[PDB]
Amino acid sequence: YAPDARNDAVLVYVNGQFVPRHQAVVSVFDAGYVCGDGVWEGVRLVDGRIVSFDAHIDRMYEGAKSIALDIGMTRAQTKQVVVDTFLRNGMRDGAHARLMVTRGVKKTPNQDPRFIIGGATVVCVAEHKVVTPEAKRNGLKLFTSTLRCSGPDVFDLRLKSHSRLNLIQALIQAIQAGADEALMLDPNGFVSSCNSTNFFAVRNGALWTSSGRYCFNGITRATVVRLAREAGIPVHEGDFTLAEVYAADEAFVTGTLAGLTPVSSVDGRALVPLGPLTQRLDALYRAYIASANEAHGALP
Amino acid sequence: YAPDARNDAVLVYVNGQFVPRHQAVVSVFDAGYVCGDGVWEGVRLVDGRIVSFDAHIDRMYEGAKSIALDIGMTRAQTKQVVVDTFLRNGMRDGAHARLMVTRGVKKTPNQDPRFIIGGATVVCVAEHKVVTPEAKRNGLKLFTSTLRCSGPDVFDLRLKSHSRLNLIQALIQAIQAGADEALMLDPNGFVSSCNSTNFFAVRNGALWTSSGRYCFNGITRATVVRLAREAGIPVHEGDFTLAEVYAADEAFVTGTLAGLTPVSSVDGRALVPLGPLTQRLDALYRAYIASANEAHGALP
Amino acid sequence: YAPDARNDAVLVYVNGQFVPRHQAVVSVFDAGYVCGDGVWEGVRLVDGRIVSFDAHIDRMYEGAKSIALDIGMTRAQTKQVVVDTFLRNGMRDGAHARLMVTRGVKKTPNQDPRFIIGGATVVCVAEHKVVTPEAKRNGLKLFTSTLRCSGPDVFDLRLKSHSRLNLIQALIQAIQAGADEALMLDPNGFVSSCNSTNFFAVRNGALWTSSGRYCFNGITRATVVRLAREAGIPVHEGDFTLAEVYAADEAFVTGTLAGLTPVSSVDGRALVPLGPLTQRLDALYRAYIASANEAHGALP
Amino acid sequence: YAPDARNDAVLVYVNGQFVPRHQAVVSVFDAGYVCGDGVWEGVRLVDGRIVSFDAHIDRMYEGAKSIALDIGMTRAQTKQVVVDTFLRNGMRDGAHARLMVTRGVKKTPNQDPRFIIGGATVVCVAEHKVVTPEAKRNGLKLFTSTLRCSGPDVFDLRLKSHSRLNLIQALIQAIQAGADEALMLDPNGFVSSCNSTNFFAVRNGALWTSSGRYCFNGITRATVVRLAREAGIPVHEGDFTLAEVYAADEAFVTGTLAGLTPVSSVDGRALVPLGPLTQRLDALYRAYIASANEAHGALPAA
Amino acid sequence: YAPDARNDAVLVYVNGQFVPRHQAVVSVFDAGYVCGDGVWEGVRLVDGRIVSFDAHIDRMYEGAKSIALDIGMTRAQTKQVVVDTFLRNGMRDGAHARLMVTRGVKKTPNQDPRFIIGGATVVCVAEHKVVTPEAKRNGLKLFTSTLRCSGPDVFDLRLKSHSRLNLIQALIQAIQAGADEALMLDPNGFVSSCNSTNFFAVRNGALWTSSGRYCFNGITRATVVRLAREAGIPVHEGDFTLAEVYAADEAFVTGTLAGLTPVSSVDGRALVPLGPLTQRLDALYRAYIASANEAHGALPAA
Amino acid sequence: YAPDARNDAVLVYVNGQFVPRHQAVVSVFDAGYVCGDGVWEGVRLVDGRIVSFDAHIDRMYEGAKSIALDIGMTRAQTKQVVVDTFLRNGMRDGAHARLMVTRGVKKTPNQDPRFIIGGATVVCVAEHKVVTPEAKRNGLKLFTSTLRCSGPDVFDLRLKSHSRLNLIQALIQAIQAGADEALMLDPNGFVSSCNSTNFFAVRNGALWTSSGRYCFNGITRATVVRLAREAGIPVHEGDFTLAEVYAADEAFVTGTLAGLTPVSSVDGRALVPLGPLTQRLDALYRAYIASANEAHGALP
Repeated sequence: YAPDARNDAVLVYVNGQFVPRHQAVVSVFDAGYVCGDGVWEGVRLVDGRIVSFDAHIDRMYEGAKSIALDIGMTRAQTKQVVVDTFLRNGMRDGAHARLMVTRGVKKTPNQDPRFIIGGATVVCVAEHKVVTPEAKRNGLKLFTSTLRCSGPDVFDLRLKSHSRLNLIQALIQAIQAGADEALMLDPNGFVSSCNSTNFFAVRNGALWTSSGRYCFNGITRATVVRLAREAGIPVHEGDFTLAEVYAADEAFVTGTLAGLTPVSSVDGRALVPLGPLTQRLDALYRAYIASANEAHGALP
Repeated sequence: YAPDARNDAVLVYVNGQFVPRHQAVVSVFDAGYVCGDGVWEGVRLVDGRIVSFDAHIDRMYEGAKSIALDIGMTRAQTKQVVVDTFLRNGMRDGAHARLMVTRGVKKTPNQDPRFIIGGATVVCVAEHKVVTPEAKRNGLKLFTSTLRCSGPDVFDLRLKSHSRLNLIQALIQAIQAGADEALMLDPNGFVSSCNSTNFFAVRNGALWTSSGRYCFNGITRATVVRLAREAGIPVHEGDFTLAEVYAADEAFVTGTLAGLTPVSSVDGRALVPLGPLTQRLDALYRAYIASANEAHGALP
Repeated sequence: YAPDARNDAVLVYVNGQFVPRHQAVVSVFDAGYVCGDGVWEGVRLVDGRIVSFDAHIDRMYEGAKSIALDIGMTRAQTKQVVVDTFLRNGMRDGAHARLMVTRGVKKTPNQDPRFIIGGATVVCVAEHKVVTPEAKRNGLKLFTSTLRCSGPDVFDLRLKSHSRLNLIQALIQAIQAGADEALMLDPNGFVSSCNSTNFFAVRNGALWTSSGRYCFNGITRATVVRLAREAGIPVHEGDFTLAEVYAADEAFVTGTLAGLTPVSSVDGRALVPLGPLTQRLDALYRAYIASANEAHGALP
Repeated sequence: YAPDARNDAVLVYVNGQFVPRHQAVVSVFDAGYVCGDGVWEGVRLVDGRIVSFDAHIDRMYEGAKSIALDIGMTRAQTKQVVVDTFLRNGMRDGAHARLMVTRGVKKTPNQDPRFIIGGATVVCVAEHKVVTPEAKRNGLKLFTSTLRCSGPDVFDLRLKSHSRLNLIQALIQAIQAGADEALMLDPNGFVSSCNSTNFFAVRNGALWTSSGRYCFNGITRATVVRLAREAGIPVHEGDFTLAEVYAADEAFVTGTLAGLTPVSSVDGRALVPLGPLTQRLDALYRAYIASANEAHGALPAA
Repeated sequence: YAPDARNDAVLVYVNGQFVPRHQAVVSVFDAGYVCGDGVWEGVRLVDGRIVSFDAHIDRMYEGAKSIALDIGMTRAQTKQVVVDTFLRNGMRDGAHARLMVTRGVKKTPNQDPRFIIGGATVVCVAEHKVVTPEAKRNGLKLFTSTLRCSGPDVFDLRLKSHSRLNLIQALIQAIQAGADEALMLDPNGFVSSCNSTNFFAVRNGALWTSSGRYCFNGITRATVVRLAREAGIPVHEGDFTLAEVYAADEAFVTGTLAGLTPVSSVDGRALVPLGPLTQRLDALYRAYIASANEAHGALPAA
Repeated sequence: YAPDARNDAVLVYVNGQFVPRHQAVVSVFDAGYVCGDGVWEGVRLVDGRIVSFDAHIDRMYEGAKSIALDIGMTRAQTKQVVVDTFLRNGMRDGAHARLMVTRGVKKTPNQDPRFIIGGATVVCVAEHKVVTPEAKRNGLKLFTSTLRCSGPDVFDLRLKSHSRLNLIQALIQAIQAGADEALMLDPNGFVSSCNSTNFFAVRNGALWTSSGRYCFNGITRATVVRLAREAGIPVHEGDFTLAEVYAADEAFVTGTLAGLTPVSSVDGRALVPLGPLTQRLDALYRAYIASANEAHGALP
């Protein structure tokens, strides 16, 4: 994400006030800081539209619901927080907002979610975040961590939460292998996802990606699958192995921030970055997020 | 933990400064708040000695090491932070300190642990925390959550971390069952631990507790096992079932904060709280933490 | 399922004879009583027709086959036992028959299935069983037990057997949570079924239910899936989580006895009982069981 | 268990009454028949003593407790049921009693354990059951079933219950392999137990048996381990494999009914039945069950 | 595979040379012999065509790629090895070639795949292998081994490798049960495959086979599924149980060597061999392998 | 293991004959080459004694027994093959023999073990193999592969077999991470062993190593455990984690070929090679293998 001096003077939304980023703060009694106890969303602003905005806010509401966290706001109010954060920083384009809603402040740090004073802590950081396509062109080195995605009875990886050491530990190992991102296997040993992005492989003209049973169900992921199906591109959504990845023609990772990022290697096995099907899906994706489809909520 | 107006005016240690608790804050760019990315310790102050102090600080150093987090301080400096926090609030007794060390502030929120400006964020909250023995006498209702302790390849539960939604989710379900705390099973179905405390059962004069393979290895836990062995009390450290708990004579939970807290029921099956062996071990425990054993680091 | 004094004088089929309910008995040497060793079926009589009758009898024959149990009767003879049980109690409507076929009497209690004198014990209990729709309207509290559905290499839950402590133990825990029925997870942590009924959730106008890989594949379940597809309702058969359940709009359970029973809560998270799609499917189901249909067996 | 015509006329205890075996019956509404919903115990009478009697009754009370089943009786009363069953059939020796306590009768068959009329159904079948030591000498063929012991969160195998299709299905497969009993693996693939007995192997003059974390913790099992430790026979309670079994010098199975029964093969691999250590442990066991030990309950000389 | 004296004098391809079968040899330093470290393929010659030839060669190249093994040859060259082996033995029909490519010779036996002198060892054994349809008619006894298919993070069973003790051990147990082949379960307990062939069951006029997530994805398997779908025979690729197998009307196993082989029993439960749907699929398969389809590679009329 | 031109002219034992290394061959019909179907042993010759010789031969006999492979030889005859291989190459010291017994030649390649003509193929390769202690001093980089040790119902890793792609695949990944050897986890996630050697860690003056339930139970491993207990060093055989490894003071790997080899890093976390306890145990081991001891077999 290619740097920008405007990032240094962005205003941050904190419980209704707009604060210089150097002074944007939360209490050391906040459930987020203490316990990792909240949910969050990343949404990208493209030519005056927030990409998949309503989808992201639905997901936030579902994730909060799953950990019995009261956002303290209607869907409309939650969206206006994001809209006002972009507006306050004069952003219409090339911008990314992180919306963080943590459970709130506690009289004393504990795990019990009932003992909360006020309501949810709401933070929105909006920044200038444009991927310089030298990063697109070279792509990512992936290493398959020894650390596994969890089953939902242990920790549901569909939740976009403030408790992220599970993923960070996978990343640390991949970095120590000389890589940029971690590929993770599911509890059965099949390819699941990456530590911060979803994972796709390309094999004989077809797009392969996990079931999503044991990883984050990214909106970029679901859009890319949808565009592929709509374009008549065969999709295999289900169980595949490292052997199938190693013999793949192409691969890429997805997320709101980078979009489609090519993979140049997995476990040291080279893949041509920006193969022909990655390019085709990339074209479809960028067309979709830059279009007047109102899945992309219009900025006031 | 029976309330105290002195709690409202405690000074909090934050990166070297002492701050009123109403104004003790960390950046919304801090790895703790964003990612749940740090380690912590609770230590109890008893008659001018910090209980098991050196043990807790060793554990912190090991946990930080496991997630490649630089505390940025020697063991001596880390202890002086705690000592000075107690000292600054005029505490010699009936006090508990939470020491929180999060990875630090980032230019932009991400998972990558390398992109850190300055070093570790260090917070120490010291409070007046005395359990009113009406809480001892009645004990806790436990419910066995459907949510499981993880294996170490998924998320090592020996780590005392800022990523706690795994445990909090277990708690939420136990509360909805009408209970106070959650009992958790290991991935094989055997009794592991509670969501915020360790778990013991008593059967025919013997103390039963998990292997600790799949839960937090509490210092209170290890002290209680040690005192029991030293007193000739038979200990079974290993795999046991809910059936064995349900047929138990007594049970209790351990942690720095409450010490030994009796259990009055598990899954609705009554147990006499403060049975005769809980009382005996409780006597030994309190004697140990109030003694001039220098495992209890002496306050300057 | 709301009382009727005719229940006290029903005749029970026992190995070819019809016996007063207070005198209907099996030997203490019977494999059913000793070992839980048999299969059973519940079939409902509606307006002169046995609902899905041949489906139930095929299932019985497959289940018996799986545990190498010789029913001792043709499909025709098995059906006539049920038909004659209804007939003997003058039942045309609002009645339920339990058909129990246990392995038989043994010289001595053991598990060896070959040491059997005579054939299968065959019992049929028919009762007057109408759900008073105040039970429909208020619905069930569900609690997700810590006890799991098994895989087929442990014990295949497709079998409708006399060995039911696996399910009853899940129920006992849910009752102690203040609930009416137990929701059960599969060995991978995904929602599977209830202890005595199959489980559906409703989310965004679609119906969600397990794969059935790890639970009882109820005929009511399969009928409701078919009716939903018939009526243009999207159906998602597969792996879903407690998070997805907790965010659902409606939920209900299925079985021959109650039909569709709404769910009022799961793990303490409230759901409005008799939501709009539960109503719709309930209407379709009742129409189906009261129609002439070739799936239904005619009473003479 | 080598046959005896007296078995045909034994009286059976059924809720306080003593009934001819041809007429010993339970209601078709009983949770035992319907749901497999009860616990049971087998106890052996040897020379006027019920072997390990209080241990069996403790186990019953714990197992009942685990499925929230009220036996309806004190430990004393439960024992008298067994004692009276032996007494009523004039049995002083060479006899086995199966005590079955099911949850009771229900107004309608369901799973809900609350809706019970009366109390527990209590049945006690006592029979003349003496193993003719030609059965000892030849021993059992074992086959390792594909069907697995469960973990405790699925179904705890320490419970001696009326729900036995889990074990029966393992047996069915072993019989179809030409064997007499099923060996079962635990969820991790280590040797656990047999479908109706516990399992021991002998290797390098030491005794090997499972941890018991994933199988029935037999009283015969616990006695054999204790006698071995008392006698300086090395005993290893823990995880071992089929490879270790296949290389073993001897093996045997334990249970109240047969005592120690030698194994003649596992998965087709021959083992000499009644090897030297099986014999030695067998001698110790029989001496123990024929002793005046206060683990054994006195039968009245009545 | 019903015998033929010509098998005794076949020439074997060994790194470019054609050698009498009595003298076809590899070094004791070869990774294949030492470590089980190679991939292989079986291909069948039918009326001048190598059945599914390019599919087998694709699979080999993927499997080699998965264990970072350099075959040392283009796809073209690899095919010519097979073609020349058939040609050298004057085989136009009724013949099977096993192509074995092991990692090569090492200066010293170790696991490290880098320290290799020369390239891959390439062996091709072609034999006369025609199944006498008395073997078709009677079919196979299956026993479900206690030994399990692995997940891909333990050992991926899609790889056709020189490390086969995992499958052989399942076979050993099934033979000791009186059977001919082993049925294996997946890590979750569902039916996966057989130790040397894929597994199908027939139930209510539909064909059932595993997902293939936990077993060898046979080309015969994939062909049979495709022919069934093409013909409007319902096919269910997914998880099913032993209970479903035991209640099945028919079953069969697939592989390049035998084609479709009926099953006469599973765990002692009899199945009529060559049931009506097995026959129909068998007819379709034989027609397919005897067709001019561009899936099949031409053998020179040389 | 540092080169010697005598290796080029060693004679190899092949079914009773002694053959030049360049001409030592097995049939392409041999179960070893085709199927990986055999067992092997490495034994080291030190100052006229074969280290732990009878232990290795007992192990071979047990492994063969487990896969129903008839060695075709008494223990005495098996040993004489090794002894004669050493003798024929004039080796008294600094030599290693690999004894390979594969199932034999088959009429046709298949997996069925009964279709064997003649008996076991027996091969013995003896070489001059001295570790130049610059290899000792620098030690090994370890990477924890994503590929797991199996349980015994999948494939028992106590067996020293000719089917080694399970271990080699773990190695390939570790090499691609920039490491020398692979650390492997057990099916529960705990540290098990290395791909070709056993694994120890040192923490606070104690030695830690796996239970051996899920890996090769090396003779060097058992010797080092025994020497440690002999020398008053606490030994912890059981389940431990990557976190515990990462915080360790030292680590090393064991095997007949190298003896004790220090570890310089695990997953990129540095460990000082030849720490004080590794040195101590290394001294004890070398003393042991150079002593007269009854465990050692005398060369004639």
